[PDB]
Amino acid sequence: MTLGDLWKRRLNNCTKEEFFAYRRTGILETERDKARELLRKGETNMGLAVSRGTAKLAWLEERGYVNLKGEVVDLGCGRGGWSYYAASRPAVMGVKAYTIGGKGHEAPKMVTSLGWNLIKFRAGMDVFTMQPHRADTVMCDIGESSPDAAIEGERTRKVILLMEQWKNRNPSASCVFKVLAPYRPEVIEALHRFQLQWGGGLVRTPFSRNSTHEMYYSTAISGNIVNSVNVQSRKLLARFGDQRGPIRVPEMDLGVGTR
Ligand SMILES: Nc1nc2c(ncn2[C@@H]2O[C@H](COP(=O)(O)OP(=O)(O)OP(=O)(O)O)[C@@H](O)[C@H]2O)c(=O)[nH]1
Ligand SMILES: C[S@@+](CC[C@H](N)C(=O)[O-])C[C@H]1O[C@@H](n2cnc3c(N)ncnc32)[C@H](O)[C@@H]1O
Ligand SMILES: [Mn+2]
Repeated sequence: MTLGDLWKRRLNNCTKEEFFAYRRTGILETERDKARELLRKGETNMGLAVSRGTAKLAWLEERGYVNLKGEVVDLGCGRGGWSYYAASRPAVMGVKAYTIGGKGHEAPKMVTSLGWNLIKFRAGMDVFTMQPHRADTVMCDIGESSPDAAIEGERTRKVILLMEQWKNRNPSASCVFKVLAPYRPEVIEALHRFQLQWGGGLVRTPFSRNSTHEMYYSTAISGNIVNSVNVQSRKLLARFGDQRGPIRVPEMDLGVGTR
């Protein structure tokens, strides 16, 4: 059992009040009041983030932790927050975005955020059924939380394997992907082998709730994986009992227009 495995167990043994107190204490949270209102009105002419995923990728890019460039693929794009962010970036030439949900909350949201015209959204697609094609940047934000740590670990290994397949197709592609359960030994071993073939490292974004151990792997950074993970498991464990609330910050506005 790792530090992260104990974090999972303490999280599962929270009452409902304790869970809600814990999940957002000390994290950054974008104020989505205007974004949510426009989305629920059906306004399409807006650059505000279509999801909270947009600020996570923005944070990684503004820190210099990812290279978003060329032909971009978004594997598991959901509402499209990463797709829209990427399509707004200068070095990005096009985005092919794929997601399984065909309608509802997790289908792509269609807005005029800057560079929207460079995005091709393919809903109803399972990316594990897809043969990799050419890409300069591969992004993947897939990994569904589960109370079972072993299930989180396997979901994470499936994403690492998918990234290996796209990297075999595109050996010099920049990669950025969610690592849902980096605390599992089987994930660390798969991720260390990825790191030893392709380079890269693991980071925690400050917008991630404490109710998930997710970290983001990028080929553009470096650092010891086990040390990065241990630091974050310790922090997640420390935050149990922490009573500071979330820290509200402005939501991303990428502006509107074609590129
Ligand atoms: N103790 C406790 N743990 C929970 C509860 N709900 C979820 N969890 C745990 O916390 C994890 C996070 O699940 P999520 O629902 O994705 O967390 P969230 O921060 O609420 O985000 P949303 O799903 O968007 O609402 C789950 O895998 C469980 O391990 C709960 O009601 N009580
Ligand atoms: C965490 S969301 C990504 C959000 C996105 N980065 C954003 O900023 O809005 C991950 C998405 O992947 C989708 N997904 C999970 N498994 C998938 C699969 N096998 N194929 C395609 N999409 C998948 C889920 O429906 C979910 O909408
Ligand atoms: Mn929940």
